[PDB]
Amino acid sequence: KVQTDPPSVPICDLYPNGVFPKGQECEYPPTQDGRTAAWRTTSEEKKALDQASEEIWNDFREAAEAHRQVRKYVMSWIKPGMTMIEICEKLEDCSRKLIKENGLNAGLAFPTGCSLNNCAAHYTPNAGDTTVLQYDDICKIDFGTHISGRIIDCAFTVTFNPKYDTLLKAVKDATNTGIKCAGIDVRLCDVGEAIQEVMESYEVEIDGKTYQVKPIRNLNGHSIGQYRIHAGKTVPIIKGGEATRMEEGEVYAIETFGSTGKGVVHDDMECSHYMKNFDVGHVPIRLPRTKHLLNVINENFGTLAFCRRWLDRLGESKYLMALKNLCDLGIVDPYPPLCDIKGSYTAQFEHTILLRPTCKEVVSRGDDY
Ligand SMILES: O=C(O)c1c(NS(=O)(=O)c2ccccc2)ccc2c1CCCC2
Ligand SMILES: [Mn+2]
Ligand SMILES: [Mn+2]
Repeated sequence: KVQTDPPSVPICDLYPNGVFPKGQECEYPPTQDGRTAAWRTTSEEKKALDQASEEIWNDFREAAEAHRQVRKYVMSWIKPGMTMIEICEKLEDCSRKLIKENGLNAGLAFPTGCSLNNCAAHYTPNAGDTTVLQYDDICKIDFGTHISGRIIDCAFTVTFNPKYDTLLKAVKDATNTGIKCAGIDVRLCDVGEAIQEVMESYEVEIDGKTYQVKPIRNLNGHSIGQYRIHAGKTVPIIKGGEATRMEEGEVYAIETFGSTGKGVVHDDMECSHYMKNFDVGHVPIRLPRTKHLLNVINENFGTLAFCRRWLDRLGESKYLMALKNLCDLGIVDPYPPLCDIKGSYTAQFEHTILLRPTCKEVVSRGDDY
């Protein structure tokens, strides 16, 4: 009934009623004709629709409460001096328990991203990484949870030196502006346009030098499908236009990235993230090690992302060759770290939002951000 100091009680065991707490519920922003949505709030049909998908939203909520209670715990102990591995393992151990891990029914949506400084996304330590968090590092903690495939992609930036304060603020504000500007019938390009107006209205000072915060042009937000971290649509982050419009009932990961470098990321360092291609079908394989690894991936991760450590813990050993095979065969896709130029700094803020018929829900919102 009550959560223990160091979190240990599944979110499921904390709410005996089976109903989980909603996120921040906003009213879809108007348009040119000031077209308010004070009607969707209680329209008769839009209310029935929402009630129809009620169990889905509830799943997203059970996953968001896991995320909120885990990141809250991480913010109390993450300190420079700890290795990137100890950090991720302490974060995932807790996350496995609150979400009440259970095969594909409930678990960790993707690996724990702790991309450092100029690296903005997709870096997680591999066995052997001796990297230690430093007082001057700007670490992006990006991890996800899920219940029955309903994914919560939510992230924040951690720092210990205040010289980054105003940078985090630029990006946190850009992220919120994106969340606030999003909604049914809103064109992606417009969301990107705005996120950039705000983002670039900030300018910071770091170690004597001064920069105008830049959105990482080739990074962005995305729509979220069941067991599919990237459903299909994308949220710009800059003057990009895409060619689409957000629709009713969609789930989006709103995230923005700010940088002091070029505002462009590139594949860098060693690969840790991997994910079975959703579109790819059943391919027959006779090669032993490859066949067995693919079985492990289907059994433990489905089309959800994973990392080398997650293979290690399952007892898998010497599997890089088999992994490269699945990658070459196009069955598995590698997701390397995305880093901007050396010396630059980068920050991120992400939230998962539900575009429900009656109102817009920032399901992953919390006391913190
Ligand atoms: O970060 C993600 O949400 C993500 C993704 N989505 S994305 O292509 O929109 C993207 C967004 C931000 C940074 C990099 C990629 C696509 C594939 C993957 C991820 C995270 C885990 C690894 C696989
Ligand atoms: Mn993320
Ligand atoms: Mn994301």
